[PDB]
Formats: sequence, C-alpha cells, structure tokens
Amino acid sequence: KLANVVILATGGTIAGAGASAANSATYQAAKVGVDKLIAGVPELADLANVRGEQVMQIASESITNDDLLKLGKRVAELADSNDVDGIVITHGTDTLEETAYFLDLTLNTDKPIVVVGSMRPGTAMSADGMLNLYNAVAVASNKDSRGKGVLVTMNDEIQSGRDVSKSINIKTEAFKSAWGPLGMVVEGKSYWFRLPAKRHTVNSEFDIKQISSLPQVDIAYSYGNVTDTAYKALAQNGAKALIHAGTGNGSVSSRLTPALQTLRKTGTQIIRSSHVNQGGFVLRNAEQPDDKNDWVVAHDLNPEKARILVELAMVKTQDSKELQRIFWEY
Amino acid sequence: KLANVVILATGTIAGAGASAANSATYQAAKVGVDKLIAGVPELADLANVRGEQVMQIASESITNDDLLKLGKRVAELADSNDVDGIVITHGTDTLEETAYFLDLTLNTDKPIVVVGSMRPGTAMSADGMLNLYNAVAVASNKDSRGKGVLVTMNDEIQSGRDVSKSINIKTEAFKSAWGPLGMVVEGKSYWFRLPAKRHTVNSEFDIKQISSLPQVDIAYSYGNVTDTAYKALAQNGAKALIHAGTGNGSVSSRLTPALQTLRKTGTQIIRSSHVNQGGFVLRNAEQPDDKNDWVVAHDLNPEKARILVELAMVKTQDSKELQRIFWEY
Amino acid sequence: KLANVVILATGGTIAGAGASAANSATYQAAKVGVDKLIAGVPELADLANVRGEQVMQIASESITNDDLLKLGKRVAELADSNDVDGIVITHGTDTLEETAYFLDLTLNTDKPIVVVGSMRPGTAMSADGMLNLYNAVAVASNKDSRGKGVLVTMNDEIQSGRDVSKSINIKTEAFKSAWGPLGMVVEGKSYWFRLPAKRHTVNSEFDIKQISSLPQVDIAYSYGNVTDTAYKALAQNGAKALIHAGTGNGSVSSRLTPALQTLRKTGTQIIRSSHVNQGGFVLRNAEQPDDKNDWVVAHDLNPEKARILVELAMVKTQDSKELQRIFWEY
Amino acid sequence: KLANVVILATGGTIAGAGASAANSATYQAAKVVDKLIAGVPELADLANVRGEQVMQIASESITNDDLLKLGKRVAELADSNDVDGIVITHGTDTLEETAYFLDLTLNTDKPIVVVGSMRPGTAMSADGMLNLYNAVAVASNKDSRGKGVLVTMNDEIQSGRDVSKSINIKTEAFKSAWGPLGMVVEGKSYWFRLPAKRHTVNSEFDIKQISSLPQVDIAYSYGNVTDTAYKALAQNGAKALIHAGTGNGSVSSRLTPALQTLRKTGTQIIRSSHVNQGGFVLRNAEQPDDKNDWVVAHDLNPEKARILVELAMVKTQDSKELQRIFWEY
Repeated sequence: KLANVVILATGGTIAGAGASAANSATYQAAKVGVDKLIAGVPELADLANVRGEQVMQIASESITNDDLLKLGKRVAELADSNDVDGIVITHGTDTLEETAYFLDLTLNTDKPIVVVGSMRPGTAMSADGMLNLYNAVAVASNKDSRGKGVLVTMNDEIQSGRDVSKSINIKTEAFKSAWGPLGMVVEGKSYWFRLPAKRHTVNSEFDIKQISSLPQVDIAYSYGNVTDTAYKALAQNGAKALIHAGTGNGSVSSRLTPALQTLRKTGTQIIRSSHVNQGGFVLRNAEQPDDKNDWVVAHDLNPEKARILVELAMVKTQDSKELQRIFWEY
Repeated sequence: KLANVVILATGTIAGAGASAANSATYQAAKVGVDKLIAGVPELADLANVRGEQVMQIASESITNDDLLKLGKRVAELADSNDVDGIVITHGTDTLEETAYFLDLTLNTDKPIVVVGSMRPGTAMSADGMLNLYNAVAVASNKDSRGKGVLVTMNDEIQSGRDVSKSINIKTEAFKSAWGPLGMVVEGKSYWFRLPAKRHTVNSEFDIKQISSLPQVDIAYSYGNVTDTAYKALAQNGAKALIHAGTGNGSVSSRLTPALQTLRKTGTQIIRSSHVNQGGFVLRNAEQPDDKNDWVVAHDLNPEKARILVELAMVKTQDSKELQRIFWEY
Repeated sequence: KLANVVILATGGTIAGAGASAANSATYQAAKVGVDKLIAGVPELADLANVRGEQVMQIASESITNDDLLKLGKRVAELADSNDVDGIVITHGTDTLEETAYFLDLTLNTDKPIVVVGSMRPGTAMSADGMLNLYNAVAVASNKDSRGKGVLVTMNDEIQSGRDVSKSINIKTEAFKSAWGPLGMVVEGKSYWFRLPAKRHTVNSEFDIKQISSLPQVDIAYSYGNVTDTAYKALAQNGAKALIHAGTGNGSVSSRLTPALQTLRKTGTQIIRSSHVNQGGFVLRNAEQPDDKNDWVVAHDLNPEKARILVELAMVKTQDSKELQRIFWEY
Repeated sequence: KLANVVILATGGTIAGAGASAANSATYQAAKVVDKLIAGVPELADLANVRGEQVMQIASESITNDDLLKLGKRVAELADSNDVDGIVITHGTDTLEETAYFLDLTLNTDKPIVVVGSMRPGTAMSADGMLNLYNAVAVASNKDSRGKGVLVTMNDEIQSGRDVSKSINIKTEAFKSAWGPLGMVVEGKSYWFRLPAKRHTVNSEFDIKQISSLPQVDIAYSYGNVTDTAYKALAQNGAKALIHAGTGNGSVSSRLTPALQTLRKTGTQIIRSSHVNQGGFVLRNAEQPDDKNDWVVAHDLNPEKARILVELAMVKTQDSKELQRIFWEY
C-alpha cells in the first residue's frame, strides 16, 4: 500500500523555536520532539506510513565524529529491515552538508535516504520546515528516488548530498550545488532533470558496517600573511590529514610550503581544497607540484566536504595515490 | 586632451604557461610593466599611459608589508596633479583582499582599478588583454570618480568592497553577492548601481597615518572542530581572530569557552562564516555577542573581515566601535 | 510615533492568518478582503499604523492599461496626503514586475512605494505571503526607504522595482534582478548594500498626474524561422511601437528587417529588446544599423519592461532620438 | 589511433571578424573552414580533423530547411566508419535551437558538439580559439559518447537540451537551469552529472524518417496583451502555437477564448512561459488543460518548446502523446 518511512530526528531549527514568529533568529536548537513533530504534519499520513525516532538531540554546529558514526550505524540497521522503504533524517542546517556527504559514501543501500532541515524557526512567520518535511517524506516514499544517492529536499529542490552546501545565509534557498539540482518536488511529486555521475551508496567501496573509528582530520585557512601556525598546531594535536583551504586553485603561501613538506614526511596527508567554492575545482600539479611533494588535490570539494571524504578514505588506505583516485571518483 | 593613467604592476596577468594550450600550470608574474603596455598598443587610444613595477609577488604569498607599500605609493600618486586614474595589475588569489584594503584607506576620489586575469598571456583565449584595456578605459573616465576601488574583469565593473574570487578556473571567477556596479563594453562604461557603504573619501581610515598593521588570523569551523587553531593563532600574537563559522557564524560549544577566555585576555573575536554566496551574520542570533563582547562581520567573508579589522584596529580597540565599523564599511 | 502606511489590495489575499490571529474576535469580526488580511497578521500594528483599501480586483495576468492608470492615480493621491508616510501594494506575481516598473517612472514622490506578492497561496503549507507582507510594511515605514524608488520585498530581499523580474517558476525566490538586490530585510530591520543609479520617482520627467491615456504598445518574439506575420498583425491592430523580443543582442531575421523598415516609415516605433534576460544588454548599432533605420535599443530591459518604458515615454515624445535617450537613463 | 573528427561550419561569430580588435559588436559573422582549422594548429595533437562548410548563414535568420539539411548531413557522417565525432560551428543566437533539434533526432551515440563564440576572432581575448579546441577535445573522448548533444563554451560541457543563451555580451552567455554536465580544462573532460531525459540513441524520433517539419510559432504574453498575434499566426498556418506566458504559463482571460477555439479548429496549444531561469509550468495549475485539451511545455523556454513540438508533430497530433513527450525529452 503506502511506503513505510522512518524519520530519524537528530535535533535541528526545524524542530527549534524562537521567542516568536517575527524572530527568525535567537531561537533554541533542537526544541521539540519527533512524535510531536510528526503529529503536526498530519498530511504525512497520506504519503506513507511514518514512524519516528529521536537518535540524538544536538546542534549541528557542535556535531562529533561519534555522532556521525552513531547515525551512520542506525541508518544501516534501518536500511536492512524488510519493512523500511526510505529514511528521512531531520538535521540542523550548519553541518547538514557534512552528514549528507558522510551518509552518501558509507550507506551501501538503494533505499532513499533523505536529509532535510529548515532555515526559519518553526514558530517563525512563513517557516519553511513543514513543507520541507512534507517533501522529504514525499521523496523517501517514491520508487524513483531509489538509487540516486543521499538526497536533500529543501526549497522545492532535490539536491545531491554529495555537492549541495549551505551557501547563502538567512534565506530559504540557502542550499546550492555548483552542478545544480537533480530535480524538484512540487506538491509531494518528484521531477528529475539530472543524475549523479559520482560513486555513492550502493556502488561505494566504503561500508559503515566496517567502520569502528574515523581518523582525525582538520582544516587550516589561507589568506594574505597566513603562517604555518594553525597547520603545525593541528598536526601536533593529532591531525592525520590536513585540509588546506587555499586561496585560488588550492595555492599555498611560500611561507608555508616547507611546513607542509615536512608534515607530509612525518606522515600527514596534505589535501589541497580552496575557499573559492561556487564552481570550478582544484587541478593537480597546477599551483603546486603534487607529484613531487606527494600531496592530494580535493577536486571540486569545499574544505568541509573534503574533510568528510578523507576521514572515510583513510579508514581504508594511507596511500596518497589511492586518496587521489578516490577524490576523483566520489 | 586624454587622462593620465598610471599602471602599477605587482606581479597571472604577468604569468606565462609553457604553451598556448597551457591555460593553467604556468609561472605567474614573469613579465615587466613595460612589455605589458607595449603588448596592447590600443591603450594609447584611451589615455596617456605610464607604468611602474611596484613589486613582483605571487599574490597567495603577499604580506602586510607589501600592502602598506602599495597603499603608500598609490596615495603618493593620487596626490599628484599629473595622475588622473590608477590601475593595479595583481594576482587573482588575493586580489579581493588588496582591493578592499585600498577602498578603506585611499581618501581620494580618483578611480583606482585593480585587474587580474584567469588565463596566462600565452594561453589560447587569454582574458588579460581585454581586462587591461577595460581597466584603463574605466580609470580614464570621469564617471569612475568617487565610486570606490573598482575591479574590471570579465566585462564587469565590480566593487573592490565585496567582489570575491568565487569560481575556480573560469574567466567569471569574480562575483559579488550584491552584484556588479556596471559593465564595460568596447571601452565604454555602463552603470546600474552605486555603492552604499563607506569608502575612500568618506573613510575615517587614512593610509597616510598608518605605519603598521596589527596581526589578525582566521580559524575555520566544521564538524568536530577544536579550540586548537584558535588558541595557537592567539598564542602567536593574533590581536583579533576571524572565526569562519558554519551557518550564521555559529560556534561549536567545545570552542565557546576558549573564545570567552581569549576575549577576556584582550583578543578581538569577530564572527564571520564560510556561507559566502549571500546573506549575513546577524548580531546576537547564534551567540550572545552583547554578553561575550564579540563582533559580527556582517556580510563580509573571512579574508575580507580580516582586512577590515586590521585596519579598524589601527584606530580603535573598542568592540562597540569595531561593530559600528563592520556595519558601515 | 508610528508611521502611517496604506495597503492597496489589487487582487485576492496574499497571506493566511495564524494562531489567535485567526480565532480572535478581531479577525473573526473583520470584513473579508483586505480587512481580514490586516487582522490575520496582528504583528503589523507594531510596525506602523496600517490601513487597507481594495482598489481593484484583478488577476495580474489579465491586467489592462486602464488598471495601471487607476492604480497609478490612486497612489499619487495617497502620496500627496500628509497623513500617508508609505504605501504597500499587494499584487499578483505574473505582472508585478510590470506595475512596479510603471510606478517607478510616473510617481513623482520620495515616500516609499513597495509592491509585494506571494509565490505560495495563503493556504499552502509554508506560505510565504505573511512574512512578505510583514516586511513590505517594515520597509514602507522606515525613513531609510525614502528616495530609493519603487521597492519589492520578497524572499527577504529589497529589490528595485525597475529591473526585478519573475525569473524562476514555482520557488519563493522567483524574483531576481541582473544587477542584484539593493538590500535585505530581516526581523523587520532593513540592511542596504547598493543604491539605484537610474532615474525614478522624484527625478522622473513623467508624472501620472498628467497622463490621461497610454499608447498601444505590443511585443513580437523572434526564434528560428520567424516571419513578419505577428509584427504586421500587431501594427495593423493599432500598435504605435513594437517591442521586438529578439534572439541574442536584439538581432533581427533578414526576412523581417523589410517589414520593420516599412513599419518604421509609417510611424511605428521599433524597440529592439531580446529574450536573453539574465544579464548584459542590447547595444545600439551592433546587430542592426539603428542609426540608419531610426530604431531604438531597449538597453538591459526585458520585453515586458521595455513595453512599459515606451508606453510612458510616448506620452511625452515620438522622437526616436529622445526615446533612445530615455532607454539609456531610466 | 587518433579519433576522427569532422568539423561542420555553418556560419556565426566564431568564424566572425570585425574591423578592429577592440570591437565585440558590429562585426560580420559567417565571414570565413580551412581558415578555421589552420588557425588552431594544436587541434592536431587531439585528433585527425577534417572540415566541410555546410551552409554560411547568420543564425538569427535560420530556416527549418536549414535544420533538416544539417540534421541530414550529421546523420550521414555519424554513419561513416571514418567519423568518431562531430563538431558543428554555429552563430550563438539560435545555437540552443539547433543543439536541441539534433539532440532529438540524431539516433547515434557518437559525440555531437555544437560550439560558438561570444567575441569575433579579431577581438582582444576572443573566446573562439579555446572553445573550438575544447569542442574537438570533447568530441574525441570515448567518455563523451552516449551523453546527448553537448555545447562546450566557457570551459563547461552543457547539455544541448537545456542550455540557453541567457546573458548578452559575456563569454558566460550560455547557461542551463539544471547546471553544466561538467567541464573541459586543458583538453580534458571532468563529468559531474548525467542527462536524465531521452535524447539521441534513446529518442523515438529519427531524422531519416523526417522529410518535413510542421509550422510552429510563438506568441508573447504581457499586461494588456490581445488575441491578435495568436490569431494572425494560426491564419498564416501555424499548426501549434507556443504561448510564452507570464508566470506559470498563465493566460490572459481576454485570450482564453481565441485559444479554446484554435484548439477546436485543430491547432495545438502548448503553454510555455517567459520565466526562464528555473522552475517549470504545471499541468492544470493556471489553466484547465485537461478540459481545454492543451499541453504544458514543462521547463522548456519558448524557443525549445517549439523545436520539440515541430518534431513530435511529425509522429503524433494527439495532445496526450504530445504531453507525454513534453514530459520525457
């Protein structure tokens, strides 16, 4: 009959609330509850059979690697149940883009996985959450959503969990992808215009089932006058890979290169990403000799997605050439 | 007559690839301001052109001293009766930081245009020749006076305030969240909008009174972040920290305590974000700015907020004033 | 104390009610139309003293040139009153860009005129009209909105009435300008980032006070294999000016320049616009010899917006050279 | 084993030339094929290239007969053992219309790339050289087969189906609401997305069975519009009319009557819109299409909806089949 969709709540704005309606700021993060939430969008009942669970109650900006492994596992066990057709995950928008890419890489299932958040507090005037949630259930419950990877359904759009990023603050169309949306959801109905071209879910070489721990990976920012300080400090603190958020085409200040070649020698992966995030990508051997130094380029991945790919890739290889290949297919 | 335009060369516009089909991989900043004016003889149809090699740097490696040196030379030129507009050729990586710096400290109404190129000169369909020709067309036009520092790339007139390097590889790399001020076509300028923020002649900042810039650093926020870069940068003498937060300059709760402490010990805390295509960080929204005595960088991305703060701190350390500054420039 | 804002409804209700906002005796006793609109969003009262008036009852895709005139004339009367500090006009989104433009050119006033609409029906889940109307009022009552021209406040933005256009179907962010937003409006507060550089309201040479009738102006679309049929039918049915929605930089098919030249001769003004509407503009003498044939280029103006500038310019002149000048200053 | 690429020239600015290097206007396009290939000598490291001049037209004046001729020539080469890929140089005004036509009726998986220039080859920083290089690099690659007709301008690989000339003047003129499929940098292709709609080898339409195309015309909608253009076009023989409505393909109530009646009389009524940067037109939203027996153009702009209808009309006159096609291609 209808599909069986499970909602995993993890906190959010969605189920947040401010002092009021005119107040689309200052709101408290992860304020309500899953059963409470489902109960407020009774239309859901027309799309599918929905069950909800509260996995964690967090603010996405304070998320942890463990919260990620915990959510990763939980979805795996649900994906295996003969009586779960699709999964919607409620999440804070700050780090939605990281979780989404995390799940796209390690969830070896065909079943639609949908992450949704909201830009305005639920009690805010014209709050976006209702409709986003309605549409997330709409997509998780359609047989055509099967096999397209992790999906994000905000603002009437179907975005790929791999490359959508929080790019516009305050506004409802905050989530954008440099490669565009895969489709649109209008009145709970799905319209597809494009398909993913990168490895994910069912065709991924990674399995959450095989991950017990995630390695420590950190990010340093490049700008005029930057020094090697933040990089050596994160390495000294445990960073197993450093994501270099360079200016331009992943460029490294001349005052830092030496730091980076030494860190490399002492076994730290060096991944060149950039703070030029609306389009294009970082090219290998263009601004730095990646072959000579044994560094890796993050391709089109922004600093935070690149972090997600590396922590996961490093769960299986410590070979620069292998990581390069991986940044090139996922 | 004809405007007297001066090109200040600082060192891709000056880069050469190994080939014609090498539209990357190149050595940037290898050619002379003189061979640059001479490669484009049509310049002479717009104005009286003279150039100077102020420095030869790779922009991803610029330092505060190179900024102060370019800012003083520009001021000296702008004061001259014999200079109508100025053009600065610069590498694109940090062109956005230099363009805003100049907009804040050059109290002059003469046009200052900063231009670069996405492809090296030796490349097929190299964008540089037109960029320069247009930078000179804009600098030479009386209409350009008084609009702040301008960036003329990809046929557009952008504000040096909020234009940013947003797209890699493409010739349309430079965008602004509030759009272009106009376009430049066949050496003619077309205007559609005017700047609303304080700049140049209306700036309370003056290069002539700046002898040094305070050290300001940027720390990035992401899932599982720690206070490690924050503490280290400060320990290394950062006088203010730009926090490149997630969402509306949000702060990881395992980091808040270190920020409170740094603040207490005198480091300015400026909340910015890595949500840069549009929107802004709102005071007291994700964090009690009033209570912790922090500042919000408004719509400015992290490298821009650092530029405004180094310069604001040359005159004040009052976080109330730094906040008014973030709201007007 | 509070500014005085008048809301002029031109169609159906753009927003729904709320909590007690709807149950309240106030709401309940409120006479349908614009009175239930104001009563539903009680937070309005905290921005200004608001009053509504239903000036017309139209579907925006069916607006006529007499409807423009009437709204235009009523705005001028209101602006003139000492008792009116600002005006909000609720309007259908289909031709909102057309009215917004017309009011910018003919209302010689510095009091804020704000046009606002809604992409989702007042009854939909996550309906945007409520917050849009709350922000229109917030903008109409800020002394900082004065002398900025007609404003449109949708999707938390402050768009210029001149070049804002409905560019995306469905989405709440439908309205875009090639030159960007002027600012944003969040939690009732205004944030400005750009100023208009073109003529409008107070510096306009046109005045509704003085316009009694508008000239007939029509639009003809160009594409592969177009013929002169529609150009010739529109002129024969009374068009005084033809807006050519051309391909590229207002290019004209060689099979059509003949009809154009002859209509020109028999007095029809020929305005070369284009169907390339996300940016750039039409250059005089580039695709056609405008000088020789005595045609006008619509500069960056889309077809419907160029129709608006011409109906007006032609209230005052029929000189091709003057029209050109006006296309370049407004 | 170099791939074999055939370059078909049809005219337009890539082959253009003005009277000066400064001018990106007023120039004579479709002025110069051997000239084309000799000028980018590096093409030879990509593939074995041969060219032929098929027509020499100005794209804004193209006829349906020009489309069948081209479409027919492409099928003949696509069939030859000797052709691995095809590049077509075309003026940019109606390039989005020929790319889409070809996407629909060329039953082949061999790469078909349509390319143009925003600047004449005489201009400074002229875009055609690299564009051309890039077209041959994409047409030569194994990876391009089976993706539909592609457009390679501005370093992007755009889908021939929804790419549209959206920006005037600029080298970035060509955009799609659903984004680029990838990019080509240094003759190499990077793919980020795949087509989801029927095209080429999976289209039910075939240029070999098309010997003629139905007349299809477009009428524009705005405030105060009348039934005049609708009626004059139908009288003159349009078999389908594309309505470019305001909003969600909205119809003025003063026009509904001419439409219902034209429908009665046998013309197809396809509701498109002039809201072209995104979204689509919904069936039964603004008009009772079910009752009126009309069709909705989905996300297709006026000019694309016309290509699809004239083509669907070679197979069916059934409104419901037509609707289906509008939903799959």
